[PDB]
Amino acid sequence: SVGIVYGDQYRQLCCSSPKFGDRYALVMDLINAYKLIPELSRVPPLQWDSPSRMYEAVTAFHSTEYVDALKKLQMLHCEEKELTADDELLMDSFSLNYDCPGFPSVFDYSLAAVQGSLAAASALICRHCEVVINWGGGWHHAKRSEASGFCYLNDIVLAIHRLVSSTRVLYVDLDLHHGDGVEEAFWYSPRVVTFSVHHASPGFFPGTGTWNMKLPIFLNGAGRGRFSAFNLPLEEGINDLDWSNAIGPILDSLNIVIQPSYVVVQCGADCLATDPHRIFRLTNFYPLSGYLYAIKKILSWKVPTLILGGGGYNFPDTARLWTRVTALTIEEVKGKKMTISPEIPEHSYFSRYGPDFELDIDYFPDSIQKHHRRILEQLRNYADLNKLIYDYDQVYQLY
Ligand SMILES: O=C(NO)c1ccc(Cl)c(NC(=O)c2cccc3ccsc23)c1
Ligand SMILES: [K+]
Ligand SMILES: [K+]
Ligand SMILES: [Zn+2]
Repeated sequence: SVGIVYGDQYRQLCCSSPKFGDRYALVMDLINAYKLIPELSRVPPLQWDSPSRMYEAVTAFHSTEYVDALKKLQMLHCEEKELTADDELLMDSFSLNYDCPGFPSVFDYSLAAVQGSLAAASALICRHCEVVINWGGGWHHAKRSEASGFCYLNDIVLAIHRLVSSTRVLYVDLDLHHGDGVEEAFWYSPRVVTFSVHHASPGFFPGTGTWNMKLPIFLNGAGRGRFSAFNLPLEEGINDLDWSNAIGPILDSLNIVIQPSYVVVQCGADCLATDPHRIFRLTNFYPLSGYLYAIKKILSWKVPTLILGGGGYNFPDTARLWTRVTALTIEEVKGKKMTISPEIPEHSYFSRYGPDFELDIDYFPDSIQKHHRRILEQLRNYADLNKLIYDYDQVYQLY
């Protein structure tokens, strides 16, 4: 089946942050408004038998001191008094500040995404689901002891750790931003191949995933993980077709050579032409959306796959995209036509889809060849180092 992570408390917690507001509610309520819920298997978020068991799960990646600090941040933001200077310094030492502020539910909110994506991994492992979706997860910037980019706990790393320890995993990051936290976690691990496509330019967050600044070279992993971290930085303005042609052959070659046991896809929606970032020009169009082209290709591999959320700051349009991603997954996996009306159905958040109330977003539409050459050589090097065999010319022909 196709699983999807939701529940009543989970929804309250995913909607409890200042930055992402009620986005999760719009997403799940649009999927429900389109009558997709009866097609899907609800995956309940994971819950633990003790604080010690929760800490054991979370500190598989994060340091205990960082988890302790994130929990203290929540407790302090649940009292009226201001923080002491010592507590400000403590939070500064974990970057729990500026773009990663505290709020009264910051730990419960961050932990919830971990609970969802770990439960999603488990459903794939025990083969209850062939694909699982978690639109409350995808927080790819969080590091072992550092919050970053409004990501406080890295649910993706923790899910991938569960999958690999249950084996090779292919991680695909479609967000506008470089998936640096996941890349870094698995920098020395050849069994987790990471691939991020993103915008990169001077001063643009987080700054990695591109030529490294001697002449600038492309770092790609280290130790036994050399060649195992892949990146495709793109300049602004790219449309559906060109983004699709940019990553299509890379994805297909990665599946052919890696032969992964699991695929984890981060599907951050901030590449949409209508996102307030206004960098890329992707759509949710479905006759083609770069997102739907990528997800359809990945699902055609028939590999157990985790689909996560991530960025996306135009909430109605992020719901518009992820609702189509969800319908496509049902169609590809179950083999069962999904007929979505081009008009937003009436439901609690119908008014947020003004003024036209259509499912299509309100948008009217050499450097990549060099990257493909570089990426082909890296995949060959990765295959060489890891004693994987594959038709070189059949792979080279994909590009
Ligand atoms: O998604 C991220 N990583 O995958 C990510 C990480 C850090 C930041 Cl700073 C942003 N974006 C904004 O904070 C933002 C920028 C431009 C306009 C607007 C409107 C609402 S938020 C926003 C994104
Ligand atoms: K990305
Ligand atoms: K890696
Ligand atoms: Zn992003």
